[PDB]
Amino acid sequence: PKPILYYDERSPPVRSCLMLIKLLDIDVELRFVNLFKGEQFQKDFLALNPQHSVPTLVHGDLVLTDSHAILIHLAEKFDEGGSLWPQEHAERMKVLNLLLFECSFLFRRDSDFMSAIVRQGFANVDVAHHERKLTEAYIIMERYLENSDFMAGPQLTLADLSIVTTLSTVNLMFPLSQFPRLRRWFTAMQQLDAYEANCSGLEKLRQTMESVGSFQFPSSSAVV
Amino acid sequence: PKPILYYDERSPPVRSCLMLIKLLDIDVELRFVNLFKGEQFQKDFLALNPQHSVPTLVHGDLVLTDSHAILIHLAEKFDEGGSLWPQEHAERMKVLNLLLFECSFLFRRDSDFMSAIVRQGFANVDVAHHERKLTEAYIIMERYLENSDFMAGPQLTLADLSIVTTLSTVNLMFPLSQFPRLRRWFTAMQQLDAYEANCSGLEKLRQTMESVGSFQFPSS
Ligand SMILES: CC1(C)CC(=O)C(SC[C@H](NC(=O)CC[C@H](N)C(=O)O)C(=O)NCC(=O)O)C(=O)C1
Ligand SMILES: CC1(C)CC(=O)C(SC[C@H](NC(=O)CC[C@H](N)C(=O)O)C(=O)NCC(=O)O)C(=O)C1
Repeated sequence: PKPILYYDERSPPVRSCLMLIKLLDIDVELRFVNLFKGEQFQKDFLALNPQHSVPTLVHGDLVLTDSHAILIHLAEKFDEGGSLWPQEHAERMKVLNLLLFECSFLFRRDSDFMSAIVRQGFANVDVAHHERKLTEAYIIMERYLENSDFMAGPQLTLADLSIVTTLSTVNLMFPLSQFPRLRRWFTAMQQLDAYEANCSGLEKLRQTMESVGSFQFPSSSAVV
Repeated sequence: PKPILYYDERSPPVRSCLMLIKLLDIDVELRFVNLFKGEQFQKDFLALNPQHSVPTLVHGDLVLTDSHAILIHLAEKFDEGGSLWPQEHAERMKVLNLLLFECSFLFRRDSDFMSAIVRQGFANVDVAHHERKLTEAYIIMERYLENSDFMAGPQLTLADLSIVTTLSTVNLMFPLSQFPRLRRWFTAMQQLDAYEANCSGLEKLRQTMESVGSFQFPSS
């Protein structure tokens, strides 16, 4: 039975799942949930996922409500024995650790910045505060990449897919000029065919945020 | 060599690891990092974990910087064939999904509330706003418990360990009186021998928060 993905492509964690789906050529039914219209509070969706969040995957009787679980599940099912979710324990733990960095640190900070803009309007956000928090994330990722060309090791893993969608979102606002390894990695990611799955949603998010927040991102910032 | 855990027992994600260490009889070397003194920014610790967070586990050459990775790693190395981290794919994914709920939703919201107290003082926190956000988490967990005695199924898993430490922390402020499944589950968790590993740190957090936030929890 084909997996069903409830999605809003503006969302970075949704885009990571879209990227994996494209990378592994997985047949998935897409069901759109417009977050800015509050459709995630529809009684049926709420009953499916009380966290009212996307992505949400329905695959048979399995209901997953977090991009990182979805990434791992899809890797184990459509890339069984593969290197995206490595077979060797230490390597798999490294990937898991970076998936969790994306959730706990990078996404948390980007979400709190972007959500502030949605709630308060850009002109009323302490942008310098968020610049510091997100620059700190850039410095961390630069440190990770000083040892390897991918986030969790020498090969592409789920961690790269998870991190690149949020990094691309942070970089709508904050430039990467001071971060040579991060620039190299991001450019490499942009060369993947799977990266196309990031584009529509990133641009939609850009346009949506500028509308709701009443501002423009500096065009010079985004690496393209 | 044996695992080294950098820890501050006030931290909910530290306490889940302490619970697992007790549950599985794991021999670990503990190293205290006092977050309220900013010791997580000490040069050597920062070099080890640029996220300046606890728990951090060093196990040989493996450095883990997230409690959920630590729980999974320790279960895989020290509890092969156990039920805490089920080997059947669907069951494992359910546990993983709940671990990620704890990280992404429950802990995020509790951390935001508690940090607001630290930074603003309790008297200056929008408590109603946080009560709404955290009560929402209670509601969600009440739902998760509808078909089973534990968070991820009929048996105790890593998910319960991760969730109970944060839930016990939210419960410093907000009672479980309206949530019968959740209150039943929390009472059951408190009966586990391993839950003793949560006690010291929870109380230390209560005391630290009340001092730093210039207030007293209702539960105090
Ligand atoms: C403005 C912005 C960027 C704020 C956001 O946080 C997002 S992402 C959409 C959000 N999804 C999650 O929070 C899932 C995070 C999990 N850790 C994961 O799946 O990895 C969401 O569904 N929000 C809806 C809601 O909370 O009501 C965004 O898209 C907009
Ligand atoms: C005031 C309070 C409750 C705020 C907190 O957030 C904590 S928990 C300590 C914190 N640890 C993490 O943020 C790890 C979260 C990961 N997702 C995980 O391991 O599961 C921490 O180290 N903070 C220090 C810092 O950020 O500088 C707490 O203890 C105090």
